[PDB]
Amino acid sequence: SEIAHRFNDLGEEHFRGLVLVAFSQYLQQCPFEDHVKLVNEVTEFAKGCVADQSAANCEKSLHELLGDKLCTVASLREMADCCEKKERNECFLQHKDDNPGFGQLVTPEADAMCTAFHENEQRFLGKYLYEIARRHPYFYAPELLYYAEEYKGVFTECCEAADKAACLTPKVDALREKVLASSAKERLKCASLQKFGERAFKAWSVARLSQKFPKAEFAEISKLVTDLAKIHKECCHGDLLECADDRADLAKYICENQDSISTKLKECCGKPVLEKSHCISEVERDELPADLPPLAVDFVEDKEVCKNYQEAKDVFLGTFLYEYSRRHPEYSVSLLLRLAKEYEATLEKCCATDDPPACYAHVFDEFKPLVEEPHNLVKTNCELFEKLGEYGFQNALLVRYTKKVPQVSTPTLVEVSRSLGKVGSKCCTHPEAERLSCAEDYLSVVLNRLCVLHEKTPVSERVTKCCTESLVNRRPCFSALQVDETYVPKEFSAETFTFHADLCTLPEAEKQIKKQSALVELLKHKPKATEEQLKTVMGDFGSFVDKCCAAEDKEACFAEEGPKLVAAAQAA
Repeated sequence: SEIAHRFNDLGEEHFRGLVLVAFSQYLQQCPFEDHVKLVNEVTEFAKGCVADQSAANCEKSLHELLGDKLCTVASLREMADCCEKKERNECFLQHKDDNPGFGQLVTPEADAMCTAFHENEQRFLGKYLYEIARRHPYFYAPELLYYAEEYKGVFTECCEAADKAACLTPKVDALREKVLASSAKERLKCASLQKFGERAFKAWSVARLSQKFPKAEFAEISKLVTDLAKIHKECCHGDLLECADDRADLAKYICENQDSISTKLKECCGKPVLEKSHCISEVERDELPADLPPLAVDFVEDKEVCKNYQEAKDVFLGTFLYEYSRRHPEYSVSLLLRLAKEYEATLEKCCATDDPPACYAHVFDEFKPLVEEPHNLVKTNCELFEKLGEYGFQNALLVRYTKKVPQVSTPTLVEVSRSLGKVGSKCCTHPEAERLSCAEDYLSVVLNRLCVLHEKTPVSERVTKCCTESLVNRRPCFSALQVDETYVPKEFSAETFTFHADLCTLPEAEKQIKKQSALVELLKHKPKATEEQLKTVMGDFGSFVDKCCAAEDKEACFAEEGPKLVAAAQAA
């Protein structure tokens, strides 16, 4: 039996959690109580499979069981369309929503939250899991469990502290930020596996793993990246139980082979399964051995370049990226992979041209301008970030990227531009030796979110091209783009600017979000004449909103001065 095996390996509680996040990812709009009952029934049946491995349905697969369980009340609807199939799993996964119309989480006060957490922390943590996974349907299944344990620790500490609210707000913000980072990074792995292939994913994971553990053998990281590609294959295909079990088994194998990998794993393996898997998942980069010679001896000056590459090209290039990455933790993964593709094409064209050795002796000349452009842009953009701050950074980036692609929906423009602005708060704070890595990897993640949001409703052709071609050339692609002229400017309409009075009661974050959305409409309506007039109008917005909010009128000054500043703004 399958369910009996998973239940033996994963335990009852973790089982309940993984089933709950499964149903919360497949059914995002469904209320919580239904998920409670369904998880209860699933565990109820799994215990029976553990008692008798030959029971009626215990020989069935997981997808058949879960689909059968979902189509009892899920036929109430476009989720009854997949229930007319048996293909059904791929239908369900296709009907996942990357951007669901779910609010950005409502939070009660401190004492009510502590009352709910004390009252029953099972339903409390389960509610947290449901609310997190229902907005992020492509979250790493075990990592969500560990983050749930961190949530448990947060409430356990703050409900016994001096002031529960002051203790609880910044911690909730912290775990929120880390959780959104984990979900943002995981969305790129499922985008590489489902759309770019285990070849591309294996290249990426080989680059990062070689950067993290330079002391390991190439065969070790080859088998390891194979296994990792397997477990992420299962997590991206909705196979959450076998993904969690396989992750636990991988952590076990790594802890049984400490000498063969690194020296930074001594204190990670002395933790519970999820603390172990998180600890390993972000352990600091290891030191480099001493028995390493020059790369040019084996990969440029060597005489076996064409014959060895012709014997096994994927293993050859994998060894190339392995040797290049383990000596450069200061490069981004995308940079290393771009260099690997340039080397691949070089070996593809030189071994057939006039003289192989002579012309592939000039690879470094090709490698010079590829490393320059990233560091140039992290220099320039960290300069701008330090000059303007995070808010002005997001604003200037909104100018740049609205002029880049004016066909994009405004919530996606602002949503991607603010996360773009967070790269200065995240990476420019680090020393310059860890700037390009953090920076470019983060940028490829953000642009990945942009491409998976543009995939739902394509609108611009250039976005389509820069999202379809190469996964690694994604960040450079967007940098090569500039102002678009196929777009015809939008006319100021009776909807683009007349907002409402409740804006005075909303917090500063959403107020700045509205400021930037109106700024996006401003940029779209007239992209050319956009000198200091953008700032001149953007300041008048704040002047009007503040002077009218600070009047305590019963929604009069807003409707009055609303129809004025649309024409006063069109005149500028």
